[PDB]
Amino acid sequence: SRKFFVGGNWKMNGRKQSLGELIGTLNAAKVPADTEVVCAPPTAYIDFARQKLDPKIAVAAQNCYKVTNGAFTGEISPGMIKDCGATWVVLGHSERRHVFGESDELIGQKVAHALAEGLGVIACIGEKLDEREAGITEKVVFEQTKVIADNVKDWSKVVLAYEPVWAIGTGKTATPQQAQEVHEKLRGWLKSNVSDAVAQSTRIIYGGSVTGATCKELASQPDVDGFLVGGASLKPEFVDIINAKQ
Amino acid sequence: RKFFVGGNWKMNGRKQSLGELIGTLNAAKVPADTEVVCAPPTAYIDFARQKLDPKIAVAAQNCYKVTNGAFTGEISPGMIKDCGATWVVLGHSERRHVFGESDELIGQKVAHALAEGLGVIACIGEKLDEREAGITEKVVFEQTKVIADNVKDWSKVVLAYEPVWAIGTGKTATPQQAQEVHEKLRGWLKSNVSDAVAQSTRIIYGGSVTGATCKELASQPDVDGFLVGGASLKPEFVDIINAKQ
Repeated sequence: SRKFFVGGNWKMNGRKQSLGELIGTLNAAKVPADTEVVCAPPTAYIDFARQKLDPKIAVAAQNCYKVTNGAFTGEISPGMIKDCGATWVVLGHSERRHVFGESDELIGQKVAHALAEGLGVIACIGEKLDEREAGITEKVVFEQTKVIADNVKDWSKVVLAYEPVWAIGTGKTATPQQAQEVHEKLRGWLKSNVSDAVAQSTRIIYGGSVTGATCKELASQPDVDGFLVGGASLKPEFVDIINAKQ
Repeated sequence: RKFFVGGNWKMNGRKQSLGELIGTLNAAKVPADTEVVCAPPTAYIDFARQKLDPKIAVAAQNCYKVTNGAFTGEISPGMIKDCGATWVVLGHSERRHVFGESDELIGQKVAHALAEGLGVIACIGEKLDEREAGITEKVVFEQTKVIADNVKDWSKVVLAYEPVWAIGTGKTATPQQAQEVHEKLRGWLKSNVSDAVAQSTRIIYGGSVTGATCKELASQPDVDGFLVGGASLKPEFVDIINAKQ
């Protein structure tokens, strides 16, 4: 009875006008009473988006730092995110890990701090192509999930997101079968290393390529509890994805 | 060279405290000969620009090097301008040292911000080990070199010297020591752009600036203003604004 969860990661896109249009479209959409929807704007627009979005849709920050205030030019804290009316933060996103070199240790510390501060956390994991081709998928994602888990003391406030980085912009593609395969392994990890209750209740969402044409087959997979949508989150197609269980 | 006072709020404040600070700043009579800029946390650029009197400019504390893209957690110069900010701080010691931002990356950010019509406060400075090893000039020159390459119009760029060697290290910079580096920096420039540019480029001091020290620092020949840290969050900022009065 895990509630379907659909997150929209806008990444580094949009301005007040275009994001205004996006928000208008989302406000007009009728969201199924069974679905939790979250939008993650660029950091400059967290406040803007929260003011314009219907309260039915939650706002997430795309990143944060690991202390409440300090000499960290260019960063923001969970306290600031909460203060802007946002209730989630995305942490450990593949782009943070692999373009900006954020370490597993750092990600763990951010998870610990965000949760301590009462923010919800969408914690991202996933293996690169070199890791997939080496058949080291499980090893990588388990190592990443372990660090997240060691820094969580209330799982009701976290959602795990699997990003098949190996498929995104490298050459390969992910099928609903291999998505389900990883999700099933992840939930088994939670059962084995955390608890039965945490395994049953924790939403594990898919963060690979998701289109209106592929979201139904993906959402019907037993251990896929929703999506963290990239590019399609900027377009009307996002609404189709919200209705993947319909 | 118009006196330039920037306040770097760093990762501090919330709507309530920042609203009160803005109230105090709005009430301040800003000197006609002083250009004042505040750099709020990224989440608050929009908020700050809305609340601040137009007499004070707003800066982002960082940006990335393309207009839009798959860069979760970043913002572009286009977004910064869209929020009404007119400057970005680039190459801050905290970005360089805590977040491992390379000189190359900083240079590309400078080029992009300038191309997109933003002004840039470009930060440089040596650490204690480099100072002690006698490599102040090598370090600061390499950093400035990578910046200059990405500037083909100095009109919209301010250089900020941060004595990183004096931050929590047990050493402090004297006004004389500040003046000494500012002179060397300008000398690196004057030879390398024009007499008009090294003569026109503002080099601001990013070390410890307070009400007690700002007057003496502002009086140094090659010191064109400040990039203020902690005092920027306090009424003390107004005394620093008043440094040349």
